[PDB]
Amino acid sequence: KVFGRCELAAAMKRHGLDNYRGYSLGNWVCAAKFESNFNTQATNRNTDGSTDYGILQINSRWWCNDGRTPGSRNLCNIPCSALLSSDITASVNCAKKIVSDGNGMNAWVAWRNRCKGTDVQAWIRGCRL
Ligand SMILES: [Cl-]
Ligand code: NA
Repeated sequence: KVFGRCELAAAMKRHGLDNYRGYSLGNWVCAAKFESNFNTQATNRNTDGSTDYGILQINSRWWCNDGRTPGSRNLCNIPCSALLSSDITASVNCAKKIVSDGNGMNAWVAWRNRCKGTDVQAWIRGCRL
């Protein structure tokens, strides 16, 4: 599913991401925009053989099991395919664990390079939340 900007903002808010670990909603929407272009079905292979999945591009090296990333962890205890669902619940629950991991949202390269320090509130402007 390809979310609309405000549709995703509302879904994320409902799932408790607004201000989760101190990150306002705009940060999460911005991260999703640049990581997957709001597409829940996005996948991208990494050079180490792991693959990023879903709207937040969660990595199989540590957070989910895809059966093809030797010596990887499954810290979120879910098959990576669960992260591609039109229902973002799994992605959000796993993202909460990732952002609590110690490096905050810096875990998302696109957030660090394209959202961090920018006017992230603009990502939720105009939305009825
Ligand atoms: Cl932090
Ligand atoms: Na894994």
